[PDB]
Amino acid sequence: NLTPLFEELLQQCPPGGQNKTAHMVSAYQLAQGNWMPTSCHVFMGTISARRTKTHPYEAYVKLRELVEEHKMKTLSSLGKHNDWIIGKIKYQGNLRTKHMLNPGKVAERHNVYNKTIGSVMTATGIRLEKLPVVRAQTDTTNFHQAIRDKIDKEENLQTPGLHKKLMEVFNALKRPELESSYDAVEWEELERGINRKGAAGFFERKNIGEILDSEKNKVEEIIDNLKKGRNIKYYETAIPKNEKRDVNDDWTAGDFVDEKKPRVIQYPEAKTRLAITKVMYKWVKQKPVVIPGYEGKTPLFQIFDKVKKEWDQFQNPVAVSFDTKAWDTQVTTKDLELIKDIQKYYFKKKWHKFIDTLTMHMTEVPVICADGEVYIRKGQRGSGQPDTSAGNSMLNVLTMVYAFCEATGVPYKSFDRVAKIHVCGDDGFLITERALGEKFASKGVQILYAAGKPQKITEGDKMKVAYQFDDIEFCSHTPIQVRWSDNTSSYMPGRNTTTILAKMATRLDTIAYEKAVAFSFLLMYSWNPLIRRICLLVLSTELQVKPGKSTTYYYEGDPISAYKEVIGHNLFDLKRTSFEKLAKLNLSMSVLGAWTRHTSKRLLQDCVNMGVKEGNWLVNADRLVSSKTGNRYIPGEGHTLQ
Repeated sequence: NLTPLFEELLQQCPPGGQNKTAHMVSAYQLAQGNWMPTSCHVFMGTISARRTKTHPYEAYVKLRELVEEHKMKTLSSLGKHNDWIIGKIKYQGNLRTKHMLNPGKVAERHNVYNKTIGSVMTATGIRLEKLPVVRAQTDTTNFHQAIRDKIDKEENLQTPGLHKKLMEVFNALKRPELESSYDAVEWEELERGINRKGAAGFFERKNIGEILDSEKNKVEEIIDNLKKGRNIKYYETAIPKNEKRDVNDDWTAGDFVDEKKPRVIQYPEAKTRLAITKVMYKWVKQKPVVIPGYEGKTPLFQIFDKVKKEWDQFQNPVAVSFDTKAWDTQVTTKDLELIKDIQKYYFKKKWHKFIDTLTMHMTEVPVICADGEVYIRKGQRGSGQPDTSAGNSMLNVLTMVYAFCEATGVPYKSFDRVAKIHVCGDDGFLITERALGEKFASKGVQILYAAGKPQKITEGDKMKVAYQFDDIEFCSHTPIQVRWSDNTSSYMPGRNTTTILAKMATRLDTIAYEKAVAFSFLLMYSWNPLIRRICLLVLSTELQVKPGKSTTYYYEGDPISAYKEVIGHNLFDLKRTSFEKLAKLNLSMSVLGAWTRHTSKRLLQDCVNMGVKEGNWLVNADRLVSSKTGNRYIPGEGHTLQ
């Protein structure tokens, strides 16, 4: 017989659940005969069978090949940790990627017009038909090509020994007063500013709020294992821009943040977003600001006021822009390893394992598409990661300081003595003397390729150089200057009049909201009289209704006093808007034909026709309206919130 040799292998065949779905044969009736396996796993002494007339040796012959087959799949590809995603596959994958993995698939918001604000515009002659559309979506056929055109690529060639020279740079701007101090935050500070409707991962069913409401302990798990050193089932989810699941966990300082978003948004599970944030809150939100020149916490109206205070100190100043062609897909793995080392400098000793583990996942990122198509990302930064704004910024300044010093020979220590730098994620610029700025302008497009951050096509391979202050571009705005009553000057954030009217009149699937929008726009665009007069005309409607709260800002009490609180001047005090700069930004209106010759005066007459009746009328907040209407506006106490 052969059973004494069959008991040998049985005490080696892997365990399994005793399944009665078929025939579970004996540890000895195998050597009987005609009982050959079709599966291996033992139920404390059984396997499958087939009644296939096998010889007492043909049984052992087959079974030992399954044990060889099991000791093989168990004990490559798809990462050294991400191997779990193979289970969730069911179909073969059509994505046609040439530079990264693609193992199959898994089982798988219209924008509307503002009633009040839009009606106001049409009444003056503004043709909304001739205005840019600012919320278009995209087809999935177009979406699939977007991944092949932008995302699937081998990590760019970062020059030998570069990430040492980048640490050489960070060593200068390090903050020893904060070294090894950061810690996890309590659930209250994290929850304070959080969007209760944050998007959920592909395998998730509840959103950021419900995760907080019910399974707050499940997030505490992800935090523990990561802090202990265990691999977690890290996945990211990929959706196109303006998809119903493109939702920000934090507050955007303007409608421009969602605008400098890439076509392809990658975000981890909502439970994972909170796990990272309840820990790294001090870095990701950048609660103390550490990356020099990071303006993500700065509000829009002072962004250029703060800068002109530095531009006015250089004997002959110039500015240079960072146009990194699609920055998010330009991040090598040594980069994530660098930001990892940075995060360890300011975080406590207990939390390094959290940083060590999480970074390992962020290098080999498995990303599930909207239709189920799963791909493996060759590094790069997911645009929806918690570390995006924080990490990208630190990466921008370290690269751009390197590129500046490398093109000009200025030591890394002596950088602040010859230049100032401002960034926001990947967008930013850099101010210095005319002499130095030209070197970094020409040699820059080269040195930046060497680092792996390729500039755009540009002109003659020279970076964008701003010679006069008001030619700077930052956060999709440009500096425009206003002159107040008391003859002072101050720069406000400027933009194209069409691009503002487009973003102001549209929604995304409510008079209170219409007013909070008009106030939020007045803080930034009171320099544009066509827009100031619109905002006053909407705010002066239905003064009973308190304003909304879902937009960037809103007001508590009297808006003309809230404006005073944040701008440092009353809207009445706006005496003159810069002559030349207001031409350039109004010009897009005439080329598109969005206004008429009579539009400028017609908007003004409606304000004068409103605030001429005896009393205290909002529209009188305009300097000229009040000027020809005789009255003034006396506002009570008002404040600004978000």
